[PDB]
Amino acid sequence: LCLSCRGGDYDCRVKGTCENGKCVCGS
Repeated sequence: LCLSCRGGDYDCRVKGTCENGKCVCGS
């Protein structure tokens, strides 16, 4: 889950990992 970071679509921000201000919804 990404809150204090920028990322793609909401769905991507939910299942994404929040790292270094960036949301990563992948592997």
